[PDB]
Amino acid sequence: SWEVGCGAPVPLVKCDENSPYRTITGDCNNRRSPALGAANRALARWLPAEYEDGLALPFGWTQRKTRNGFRVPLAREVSNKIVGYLDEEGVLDQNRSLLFMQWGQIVDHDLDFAPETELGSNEHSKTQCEEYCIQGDNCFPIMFPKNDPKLKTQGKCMPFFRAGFVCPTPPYQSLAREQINAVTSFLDASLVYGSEPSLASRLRNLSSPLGLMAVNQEAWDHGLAYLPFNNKKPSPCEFINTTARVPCFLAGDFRASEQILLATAHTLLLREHNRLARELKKLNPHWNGEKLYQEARKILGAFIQIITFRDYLPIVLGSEMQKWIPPYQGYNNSVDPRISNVFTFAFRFGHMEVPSTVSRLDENYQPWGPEAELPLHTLFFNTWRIIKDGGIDPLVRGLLAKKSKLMNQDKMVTSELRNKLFQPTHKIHGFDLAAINLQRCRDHGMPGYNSWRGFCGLSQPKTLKGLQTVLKNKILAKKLMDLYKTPDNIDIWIGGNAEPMVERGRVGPLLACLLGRQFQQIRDGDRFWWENPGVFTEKQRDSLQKVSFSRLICDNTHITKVPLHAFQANNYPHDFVDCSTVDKLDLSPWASREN
Ligand code: HEM
Ligand SMILES: *[C@@H]1O[C@H](CO)[C@@H](O[C@@H]2O[C@H](CO)[C@@H](O)[C@H](O)[C@H]2NC(C)=O)[C@H](O)[C@H]1NC(C)=O
Ligand SMILES: *[C@@H]1O[C@H](CO)[C@@H](O)[C@H](O)[C@H]1NC(C)=O
Ligand SMILES: *[C@@H]1O[C@H](CO)[C@@H](O)[C@H](O)[C@H]1NC(C)=O
Ligand SMILES: [Ca+2]
Ligand SMILES: [Zn+2]
Repeated sequence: SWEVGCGAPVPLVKCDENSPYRTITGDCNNRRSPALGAANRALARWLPAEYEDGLALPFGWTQRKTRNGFRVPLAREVSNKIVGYLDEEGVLDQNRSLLFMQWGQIVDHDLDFAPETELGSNEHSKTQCEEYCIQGDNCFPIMFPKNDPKLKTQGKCMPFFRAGFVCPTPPYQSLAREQINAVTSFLDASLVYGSEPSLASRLRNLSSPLGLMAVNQEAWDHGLAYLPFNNKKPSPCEFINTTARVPCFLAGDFRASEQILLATAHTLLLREHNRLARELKKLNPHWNGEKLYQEARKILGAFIQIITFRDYLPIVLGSEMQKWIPPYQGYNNSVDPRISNVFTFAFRFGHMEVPSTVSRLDENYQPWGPEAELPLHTLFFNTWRIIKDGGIDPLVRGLLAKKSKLMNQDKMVTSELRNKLFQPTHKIHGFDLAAINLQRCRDHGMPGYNSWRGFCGLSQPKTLKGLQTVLKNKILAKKLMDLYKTPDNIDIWIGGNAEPMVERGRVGPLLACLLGRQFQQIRDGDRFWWENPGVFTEKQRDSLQKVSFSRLICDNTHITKVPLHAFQANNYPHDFVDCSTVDKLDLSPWASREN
């Protein structure tokens, strides 16, 4: 045999079998294989990697090297010809609120992060990749096709750096390149608490013995907490407005400030931790700071699991929910809890749910000021519009009262993401998330569309007419065949997202299978699953059943009118109720009596 386990990075396996709490790293969840689902290990491979050279070079790397006898098309050409649209009229989801998109991003950030390799530390190819567009080592530029308007305004390419991989990064390894998942595979609120001990400690308030998370000491939201600032430079949140000079937030996850509504959701979760810790200190004044932090952390982890599996997944997977995620039957320590490489592209279905604008609404759910509605691209790495423009409440009202974009075969990804994406150290609102996703599919050695159809027990179309039948769309099938020449070569991100959505769902059959399998494993493979007997008491579980995003908003903002079903498209005032009528989380079952 060859390398049975290349785990030289993070070899520290020091497990307490008795602990009623998760580790921060995710180590020690599975007793027989304690690294399973831990952060900073390889993404799982459900199918073998597919590289040009068998090992590490992406398809599209070598101009002369075909995939199955055809050249792979430029990611940006696919983006332009298939993914782009002009007309935002009629593109909204009539039955999903903007919170539906935003929770997807939150769950995805809890589960997976494959950060770009660190070879740009005092290196030219940081700006040289950008400046000269020369492919090599970790520089894998997204080249513009001849007719691209960006060729006219932005030079020859968009910079792109290859993802980090296991058995460290600049030299070779044991057969095929395996990308890293930097966060815990468990649905465990690692995006609030961190997946590394250093960060996890930095986020905590170790001054008081109250188990609190650190809060901003420079700004308040009408007396409610902000995340602390990340005081490190250069800051993209300062870069986008050097007058306001408001830094990015420091959260459990590196990406928290990528856009204003993600920063908003991270703010609600932090507030909820501190709220729970204060309630628990009342019930149990004898609990020290560590106990308070762990108990509140464990409740917030359960909150995220319940909203996700009870409220979110059913309205993503539709008819496919029951097929892939049956009712819970307890912890199965034979299940692989690791996030798969392909899942990290499957869950980018959210890219097609992001609409072109964000609104701030007032207490009557009416436009907040004269520029209430803003273009999404102005809100990438934007914290100043929170600190200096009315705090999170107006944005939270927009998350409730405004709609997700609907996935449309003729209108896939808004130009706000497809032409105006901002990336840190890049200085322009000029990147293309769709092109980045296609390039990253290839970076990660993804098997093509038909390999995944076969994995999912679905038909593998070989001809234009077969692709038309699967996509229920003759013009989309023709564009994909003109670019890819065979459905075997269609990148998984675009192939999965091209399929028409399942009934009562928001993804097609291929994505429902890949997502459904992953979420089944996330639940069944987790020793700390909230509903696993022993994790919580039966009385605690009865209290936890009553959690809602609506109550989270009521408890952690000055919003007093909320819908009961926050993921549905809700209109004010008909679909909104007073917070008074909304079930609370009853923490009385956490009262701990020794005497
Ligand atoms: C305005 C909203 C959003 C922005 C600005 C955004 C931006 C990005 C960026 C820049 C990446 C990295 C691309 C790469 O380097 O390969 C990414 C990755 C990703 N996005 Fe989004 N995204 C948004 C919404 C969402 C939503 C709604 C979902 C899910 C429902 C989602 C799921 C993901 C996933 C799973 C990844 C891969 C994470 C990893 O393993 O590294 N995104 N996003
Ligand atoms: C950068 O941030 C500043 C600081 O908020 C923005 O200025 C505000 O700008 C408008 C003028 O268009 C005023 O009506 C507001 O009342 C200002 N507030 C303050 C405190 O100055 C500015 O618009 C931002 N610029 C960019 C390009 O984002
Ligand atoms: C820590 O909590 C104490 C106790 O309330 C508070 O006064 C202090 O501001 C907190 N510090 C941070 C950084 O949150
Ligand atoms: C536990 O997981 C294994 C591997 O997926 C599977 O064979 C078995 O059916 C599972 N156990 C139960 C009780 O479902
Ligand atoms: Ca996690
Ligand atoms: Zn207020």
